[PDB]
Amino acid sequence: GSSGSSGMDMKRRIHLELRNRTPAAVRELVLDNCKSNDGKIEGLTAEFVNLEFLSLINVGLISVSNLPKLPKLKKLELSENRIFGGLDMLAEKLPNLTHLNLSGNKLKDISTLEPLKKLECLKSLDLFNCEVTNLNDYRESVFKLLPQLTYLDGYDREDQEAPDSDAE
Repeated sequence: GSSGSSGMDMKRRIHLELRNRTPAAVRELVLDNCKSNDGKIEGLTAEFVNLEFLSLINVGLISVSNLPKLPKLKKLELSENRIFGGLDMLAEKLPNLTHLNLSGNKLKDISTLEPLKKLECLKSLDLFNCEVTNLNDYRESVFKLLPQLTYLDGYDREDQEAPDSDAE
């Protein structure tokens, strides 16, 4: 056996976290830098019924469609990926999602964030280095779209930075 790397597959990186417990025993799961099946998820399963945190950063993903239902997942990190929209699949899979980090994505329009209106629980969002952040008054154009949202790019609805002791 050997440690995970930027050449390891997502199903194989999921196996490296499952070496010690069942997927139903996992609260916090990290799958960063692993390889996807051409921008679709390969190994993730609905047995993660107790998962509250998921990280899939710099895996280079393009589509959220292969996500399982995760009824406890409050926090998802999908940064440094190739995703360009389709976030209505997050609204059905993750019905009480509070934190959604989408930095470095191919998000180009406020209309890519439109299906996040469904998630009445969504409290924090990140869009650092996204094309949608080049728009005129973009930060207000996200908050007017998603009136339930409290944080955008680590700052709040009042344009003040998040606390170090909380914001989790």
